[PDB]
Amino acid sequence: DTIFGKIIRKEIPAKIIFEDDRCLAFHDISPQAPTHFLVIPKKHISQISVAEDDDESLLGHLMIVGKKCAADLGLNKGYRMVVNEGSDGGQSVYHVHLHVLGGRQMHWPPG
Amino acid sequence: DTIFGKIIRKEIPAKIIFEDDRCLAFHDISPQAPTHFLVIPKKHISQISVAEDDDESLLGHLMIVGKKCAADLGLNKGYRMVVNEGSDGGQSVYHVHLHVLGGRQMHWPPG
Repeated sequence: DTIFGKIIRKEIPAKIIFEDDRCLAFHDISPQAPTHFLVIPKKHISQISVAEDDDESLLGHLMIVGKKCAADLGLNKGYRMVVNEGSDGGQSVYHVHLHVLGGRQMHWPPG
Repeated sequence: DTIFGKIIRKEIPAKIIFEDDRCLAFHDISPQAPTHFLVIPKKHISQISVAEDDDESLLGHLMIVGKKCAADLGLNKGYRMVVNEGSDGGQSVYHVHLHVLGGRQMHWPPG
């Protein structure tokens, strides 16, 4: 369940930007940029390393939802899409979630 | 097009990791981590903000391939996946590309 499950279950409140039969995009509570949100699959996939080849269209779906919400958020100057795998990736929640950061200049390297 | 085009075209060398009929994975020339390689679409989508809703499985396919290469490359302790959009996003080349970074701990915020 994590907090993700409870949020999707609307058990607990989130700054929901978007929703459809496949995902939930809500604002990241500990933003690392002016605008920071997460686009996550309602379906549980702990980490990208274990995403199946049939999981393919959902991953790209998270990606498209991300690009739509970001434009919705007026992110016309740009943004950075992120997914963190495991320990070195700094994966906090073991449920696949796509980070979207904007509102400012991102730097190289990406952490 | 871009250098990514000529790379796809075999015009200029590249440290190729995997190829199939729709995409190419190869090492980043200026790596930002022990393992830093990219996954790019043969179809020239200039950037994610423009990607057709038809590019959804393709954009998912990138991520799929990516995590596969990360696994073939032995990245079993995690890594980070990145998609830079526009100036704020710090998009170096205007042709959709997915970063995969590992070999070391990735920090938060992600740039």
